[PDB]
Amino acid sequence: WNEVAVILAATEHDTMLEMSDMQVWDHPPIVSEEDISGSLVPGSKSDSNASFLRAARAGNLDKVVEYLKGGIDINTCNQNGLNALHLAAKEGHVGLVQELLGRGSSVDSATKKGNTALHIASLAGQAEVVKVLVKEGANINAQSQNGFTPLYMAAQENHIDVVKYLLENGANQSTATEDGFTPLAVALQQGHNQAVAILLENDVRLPALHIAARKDDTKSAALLLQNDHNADVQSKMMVNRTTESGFTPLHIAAHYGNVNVATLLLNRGAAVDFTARNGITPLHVASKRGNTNMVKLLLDRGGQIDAKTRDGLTPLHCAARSGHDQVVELLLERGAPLLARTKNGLSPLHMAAQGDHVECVKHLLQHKAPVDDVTLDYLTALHVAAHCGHYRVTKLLLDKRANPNARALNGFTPLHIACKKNRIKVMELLVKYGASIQAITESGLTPIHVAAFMGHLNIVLLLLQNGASPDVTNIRGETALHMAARAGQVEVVRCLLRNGALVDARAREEQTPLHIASRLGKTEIVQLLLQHMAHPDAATTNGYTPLHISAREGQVDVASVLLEAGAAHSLATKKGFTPLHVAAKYGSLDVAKLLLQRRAAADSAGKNGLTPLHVAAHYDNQKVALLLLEKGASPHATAKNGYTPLHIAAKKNQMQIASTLLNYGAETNIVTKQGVTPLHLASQEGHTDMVTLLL
Repeated sequence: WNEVAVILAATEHDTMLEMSDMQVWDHPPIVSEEDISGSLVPGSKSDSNASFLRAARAGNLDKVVEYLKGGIDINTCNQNGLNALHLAAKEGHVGLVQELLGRGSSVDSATKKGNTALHIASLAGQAEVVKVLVKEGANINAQSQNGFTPLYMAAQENHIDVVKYLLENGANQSTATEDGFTPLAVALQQGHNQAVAILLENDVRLPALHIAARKDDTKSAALLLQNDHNADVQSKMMVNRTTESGFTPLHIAAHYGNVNVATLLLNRGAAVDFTARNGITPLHVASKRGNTNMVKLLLDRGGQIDAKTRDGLTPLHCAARSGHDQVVELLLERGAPLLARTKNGLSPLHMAAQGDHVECVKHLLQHKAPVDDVTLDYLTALHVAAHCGHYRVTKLLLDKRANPNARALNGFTPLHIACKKNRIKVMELLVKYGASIQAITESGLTPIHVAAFMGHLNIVLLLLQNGASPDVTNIRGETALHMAARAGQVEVVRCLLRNGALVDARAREEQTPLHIASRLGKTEIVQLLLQHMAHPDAATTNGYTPLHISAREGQVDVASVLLEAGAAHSLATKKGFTPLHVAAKYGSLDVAKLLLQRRAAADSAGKNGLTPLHVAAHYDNQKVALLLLEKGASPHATAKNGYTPLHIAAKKNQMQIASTLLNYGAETNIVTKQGVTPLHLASQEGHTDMVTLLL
């Protein structure tokens, strides 16, 4: 059958995803001001509209009004949609803006990017242009493209007076962008304490607190937490309110190692062990990221040193997996459970070995961890270091007296595993430290079995050069050559044959590798085995030679290489069947033709007296029966039953095959030993069209 189920990554996947969900997702956007070209190209108003816009940017109200009287539409814009009022408002020309307003320019005209004149002036920091526009009736809460407001633009660039003015005129602090950010958010993102203090001075607060947790802004964090009261329910407090990802401010500060803002939050009542997602605590985040002092503060403030995620990761697990040997040492000195286990039984040592972190293994074994502590499937840390090909941790583990022959759950030894994953470095190292070259699993696979079946040619080479006999058998009786042929690894088969492998080794059913190569159609491997003195007439227990198998499975090319190599063309099995009988049994038509072209007897007979025509008559094989009749098979031959193939076709209701038989001169008035004719069988079985077709 299949040997793939007989021969750990899906085990690693779950805790790997639970350590992947310890990430924090996001910065507020920054506005970029518009670009101005001034080119003439923009129907005879081209050079005039263009020179007019140039005059508006340069700030010359003389040539601008003189141009306006020359009959140029005031709502004239360039490629991007910029008005004379936009160009004037960006540059602080207060007079040009006043005259442009009186001359008839619209206040709330927006470019292609949706910025009104008030937008442009706010981002640029023209306090007086803003005063003119606000007093003239401009929409102070105008949302540009993506929803930015002038208050947002001023707060982003720390234009303080613009912010004080827009707040005095009543600008909405709450109006957020398309993704949810307010002026306070970007003011915190840029590090403008002045702005932040001003916007917080009059009347939103929570996402600002999360940004302050990322930014280590203790000033703004202390400012945001003055209206929140130390209630008896920590969940209601603003210091413990979460993002959309379930993370609290303390979780975030733990992610960025921000010790100061974390101390502030904890002093304002931030709860130290609030879980997010599948049980992730701030200790888990700080530990995964290696933030040593964050871990120190969290433990000092009553953090659970042994808290488990859903699958069982403790903070020491996370720190060990990530190679944060300082957090590992701190956690260990504070008394972390050295042998806490995940749901599949992994110790922190298994994680540290899984990430090739030598220093974490050194500190873990220093604190008396058992070097051969096993998982639930009995995988030592050396097993994991071998599965990952990590050379350094394998060297250290072996140097600290880890057993290189440790048997795993299925009998697998670190050498077996390093051989299944093609780790030449780790395999050679394990052998140096005493791994048994020819140790077997519970299913009897040596390392050369595993490497040969998996096609790792260099490993097969190294094992063969180290003294691995390729003729060790598994519980199915198969040597490395059998499985190397079952999987189709041609180069490995050549390497085994060239290095003394038995060509015709017998397994269960006394079958050689040639039988398996014929069953699976491995044509090139049939060639390779035959070339190395494989007897092509080798028979199994039921009597099949490789020719019989090609006749059963329909492999025509294999039958070709076999017959050209001298395979006996009409050999008997236990039931006395020749390859032609088998071809007539399984409908292999081409193999039957190729068989007959090679001097195969058209009507060979077994112990029972049957001919391939009888067989084809039984199994309702029309084309092969026809090919036999054409090649010279008699339809009047009998068996031990006195049966012609016409009796057989008559009993089992073979309409077409009996048609071919009668058309080829099949005797109808033929009797058996017990006085039976095909009319008696045809009538007894209950076939109408049959008995009709006889007469």
